[PDB]
Amino acid sequence: FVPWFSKFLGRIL
Repeated sequence: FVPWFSKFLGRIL
């Protein structure tokens, strides 16, 4: 799976 939505969010937080 590619959850890009959980890969960018760590940096956005």
